[PDB]
Amino acid sequence: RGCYTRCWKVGRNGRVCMRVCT
Repeated sequence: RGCYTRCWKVGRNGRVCMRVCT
């Protein structure tokens, strides 16, 4: 168990960050 930070470029006007948990 645990969590980690994730990020990636999305669309064509900025990026997005997600917090995956596993």
